[PDB]
Amino acid sequence: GSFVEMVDNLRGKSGQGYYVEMTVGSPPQTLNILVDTGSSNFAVGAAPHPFLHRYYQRQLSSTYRDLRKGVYVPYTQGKWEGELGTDLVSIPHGPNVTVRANIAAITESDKFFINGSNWEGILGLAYAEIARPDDSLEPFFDSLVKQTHVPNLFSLQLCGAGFPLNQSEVLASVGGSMIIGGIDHSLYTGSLWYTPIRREWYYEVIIVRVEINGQDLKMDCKEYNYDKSIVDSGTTNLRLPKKVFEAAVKSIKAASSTEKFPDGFWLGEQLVCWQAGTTPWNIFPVISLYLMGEVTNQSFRITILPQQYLRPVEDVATSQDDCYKFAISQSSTGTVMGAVIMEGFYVVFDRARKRIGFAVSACHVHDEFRTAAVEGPFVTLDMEDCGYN
Ligand SMILES: CC(=O)N[C@@H](Cc1cc(F)cc(F)c1)[C@H](O)[C@H]1CO[C@@H](OCC(C)(C)C)[C@H](C)N1
Repeated sequence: GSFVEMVDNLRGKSGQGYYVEMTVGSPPQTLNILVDTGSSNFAVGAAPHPFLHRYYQRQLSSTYRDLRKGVYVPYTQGKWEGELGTDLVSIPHGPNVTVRANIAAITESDKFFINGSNWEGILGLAYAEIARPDDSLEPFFDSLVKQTHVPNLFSLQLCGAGFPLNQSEVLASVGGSMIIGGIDHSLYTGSLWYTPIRREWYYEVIIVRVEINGQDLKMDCKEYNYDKSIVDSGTTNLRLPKKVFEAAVKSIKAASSTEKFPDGFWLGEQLVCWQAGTTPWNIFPVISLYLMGEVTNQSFRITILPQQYLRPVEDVATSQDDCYKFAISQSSTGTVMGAVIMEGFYVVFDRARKRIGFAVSACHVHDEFRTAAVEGPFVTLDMEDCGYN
């Protein structure tokens, strides 16, 4: 472990998002910022909102620069409108550097800020191609690398607790690590396996095979990447294209058929509860996602447990029961490897070598019988044909 200053610098959870502490302006204004690999805009609340306890005050920053331009970002459900500008930015539990970066000062928003989340802004870590208004708005990570000696790489260890946490427990507990400029070897076990970044827009990857308890889903691999497959810390669930979702749910139901669950559970709408400590993890199957490797005709696999895809939630009666929602859902915008997936792994965003590394997380939730896995190599032909165009 050679990045001690950055270890344990995250807080939060899969459902409301993981955040890092940052400061903006002169003198520094402290804000909690959502770490999002599924967007490319750095934005902060800059006007009072019922869910914000603090916000960026441009008139109190002597280093604030007005870009005199409007900006709008529509997300999956939420959205915001704001005003573009620049300021000095630092990450207290990050590299010991200050950079001048673009900041969208949020003036209006709908279903963006989450009550009790503890975050007041969003750090879009993806590439300029998906930045709004357009690709001329340099994302924060690009500015950081260009202005400093920080290597063009970041890595994320998201730590799911495996049980519910209220707002107060979230504040008090460590939610993970964001290592800026390096790979901290204390955050994972086993080997790091790398998948290519197909195109620099979202963090786009190629899934070449899917298994449920070792049983091949047997779909044309193009289906798994229709119309794209992305790694997104800003999305909670594992989201699958409609056809893949229907086939995966049918297979997960058949594997867990010793117990019957209502349709609302499988639709990700209603919770299922079990008496304290009796969740039957063993009846639920493991899920393997095979990803294209860096060597020609070579693949590797990442394997998750129900401890990853069953999201802990507090009971409607707040009882001693262990309650969960099914964290797999349909998508009409391709595969999304969200926070519940990422929680099983140490993920290295190697922008310099246009590749994503995965290793078993030192903080993944498991039992005495099974663990999450990263294994290879596998001989896999015609992998570039799995890519949708
Ligand atoms: C749940 C969701 O919308 N997730 C958000 C973050 C976010 C987290 C949050 F807690 C509250 C939010 F309102 C927003 C991700 O950025 C998504 C947005 O859509 C896609 O990106 C589209 C754009 C590039 C932004 C135009 C891609 C799947 N990444």
